[PDB]
Amino acid sequence: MLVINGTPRKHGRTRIAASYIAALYHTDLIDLSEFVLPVFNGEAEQSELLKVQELKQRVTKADAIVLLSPEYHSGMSGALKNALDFLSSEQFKYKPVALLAVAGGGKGGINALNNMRTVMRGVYANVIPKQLVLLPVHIDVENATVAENIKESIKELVEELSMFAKA
Amino acid sequence: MLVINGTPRKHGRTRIAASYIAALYHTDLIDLSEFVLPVFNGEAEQSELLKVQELKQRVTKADAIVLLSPEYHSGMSGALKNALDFLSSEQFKYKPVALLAVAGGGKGGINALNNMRTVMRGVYANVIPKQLVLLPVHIDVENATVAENIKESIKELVEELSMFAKA
Ligand SMILES: Cc1cc2nc3c(=O)[nH]c(=O)nc-3n(C[C@H](O)[C@H](O)[C@H](O)COP(=O)(O)O)c2cc1C
Ligand SMILES: Cc1cc2nc3c(=O)[nH]c(=O)nc-3n(C[C@H](O)[C@H](O)[C@H](O)COP(=O)(O)O)c2cc1C
Repeated sequence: MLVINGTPRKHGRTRIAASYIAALYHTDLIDLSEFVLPVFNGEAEQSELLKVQELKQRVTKADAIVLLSPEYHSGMSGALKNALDFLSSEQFKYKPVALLAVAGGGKGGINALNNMRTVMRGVYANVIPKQLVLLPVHIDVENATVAENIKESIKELVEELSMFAKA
Repeated sequence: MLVINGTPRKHGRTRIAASYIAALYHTDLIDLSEFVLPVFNGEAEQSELLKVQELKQRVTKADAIVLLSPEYHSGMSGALKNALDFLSSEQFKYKPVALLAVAGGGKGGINALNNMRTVMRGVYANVIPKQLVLLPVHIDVENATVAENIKESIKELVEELSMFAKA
């Protein structure tokens, strides 16, 4: 299983949630706050950058992917969308994918979730029904972890994902 | 009026569409294929960057914005979304905005437009009802211009935008 943190901010909540999942379920982790890619430009030179080549290899190799992203302006991060722009159905086709969005509060998160789902379908990925929105109340920044109130939801998310990866 | 080209590819169709509009209507132009920003990372140092400050001022002073983007995996480009992530409602609130998507295939464009409208709403922009989709048939790459069949469509889009800007 592969977990991708979609927040470019080293101090972002989404990064906390991503780390929690990867550690707990012994999964692979791509952290976009550390995995700095250039802005896609369609030039062939970019397809020979180690990081881009690595992104393709690890996504193709994952039997299942948990896609995390903060909600920036009612959409997924440009950081994550930029990363996906390097990729195609070549890596995502029939790929079991689970969606999680981290919002600033209220009714945020849905737009980002749908954005990710739409884009995942654009590359012919299999996005499981269960999707999750995390709010600031679900994140513990000082202790660098998620709150107890959301741990059950995340487990349900991962379990549905890995179960669908087998099926 | 400000025209923003959302395609990072110097050889992109969207860039040709954006240049046609900017030249014809004597508008300000931001071209993401030449206007390369860093991947947003939420760090204060980035706000000092000249291009970031320029991006904010130019969008702020614009009486109206023509937002173009290619459909990348059923969404706006990562380059465009990344640029928008540097911005907020402070620059976009009540800003008259027209949406134009450039798809590569028959029934493409709708998903990008949804994504764009949703995002523009997220920053409280005033998106006009009329939106437009350009196909490869509407772009003459060889002559670096748009086909005659679409010139009237583009014209009417700009005109509705000006009208909103005046209101
Ligand atoms: C550029 C930017 C745009 C944001 N837009 C939204 C938004 O549209 N809706 C929302 O609920 N929160 C928004 N937020 C707040 C984020 O949800 C908040 O930072 C949250 O912790 C997830 O982002 P993070 O992983 O970077 O921490 C935005 C934050 C930034 C930096
Ligand atoms: C990364 C990437 C993803 C694309 N995905 C789509 C797609 O989702 N739907 C579509 O109609 N065209 C898609 N295309 C084709 C573009 O629409 C085509 O390149 C078009 O000319 C607009 O992009 P451009 O401005 O870079 O030329 C994609 C192109 C790229 C580079």
